[PDB]
Amino acid sequence: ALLRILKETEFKKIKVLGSGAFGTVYKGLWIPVKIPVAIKELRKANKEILDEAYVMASVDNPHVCRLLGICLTSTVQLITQLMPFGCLLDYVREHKDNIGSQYLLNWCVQIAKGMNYLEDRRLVHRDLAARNVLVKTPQHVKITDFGLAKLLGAEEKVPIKWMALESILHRIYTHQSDVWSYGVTVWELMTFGSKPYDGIPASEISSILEKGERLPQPPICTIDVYMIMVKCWMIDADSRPKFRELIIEFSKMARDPQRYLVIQGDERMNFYRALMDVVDADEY
Ligand SMILES: Nc1ncnc(Nc2ccc3c(cnn3Cc3cccc(F)c3)c2)c1CNN1CCCCC1
Repeated sequence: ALLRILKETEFKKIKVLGSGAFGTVYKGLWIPVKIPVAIKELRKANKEILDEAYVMASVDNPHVCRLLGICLTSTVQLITQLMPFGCLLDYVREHKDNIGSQYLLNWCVQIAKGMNYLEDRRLVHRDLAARNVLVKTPQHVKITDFGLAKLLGAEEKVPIKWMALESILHRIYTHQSDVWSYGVTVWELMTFGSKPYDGIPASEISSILEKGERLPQPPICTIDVYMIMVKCWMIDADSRPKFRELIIEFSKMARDPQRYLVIQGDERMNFYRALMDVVDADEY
């Protein structure tokens, strides 16, 4: 079965990872052999959920997290493979001094590949952000949490600072609005985890965007890279780069990293063991 319906006794929530926007995520073990997993519990009609869930379990790309199972008790619990290194936002914030140009550019490539794959599956993420990119290994990141937004009425009567103008104003979500969010995610990485429009009230975001104001150029960014970001935030959705084009361009830059990102001491660059702690779901 592509989407395994797990019994409430097959898995167990041990520790709390964090409070998401759609529910609380726990760290746990899935005993079909104990498989380390992340379990998200959301805040019958479960057929729509099971249908939307199926899509989440049928994705097969190395840069996209896949849902492994679901438990429909009093609440809905989503089970997926645990990514021991946590989310990319916290990762860059914590290694702000040992992250080189090579790693940053490759993460941009990987995220673009994962998004292009979702685009091929006609799946709009609706909530791409560095917090929703997980680290399998420092050299391997993956996108997660796609689809949840829609499953909970995102485009029905909110991460405003990551949303495309048209999404804010008209609840219009497309692969091109995801490109906008990709632009912001890239900005979060290049600034080592800064908060976008920090201080600025969410209620005023649409206003400044219409005025042509945009997030500032990250210090390590050459104008070559910043331009890509700005293009992702053009009002005309169809004018924004396509994920296919972003893969090609960041891949180009990944071949000569120090030419596009200026990081002092680049050439020379807690630990999730005692943090997270059995066969890896990947091996299983
Ligand atoms: N370290 C991790 N390893 C694995 N998943 C994680 N989160 C996570 C994200 C989305 C999730 C689940 C379970 N269902 N869905 C929905 C879904 C949708 C699409 C594909 C798909 F596969 C899943 C779990 C974390 C994050 N832990 N962070 C650490 C920092 C504080 C906040 C919590």
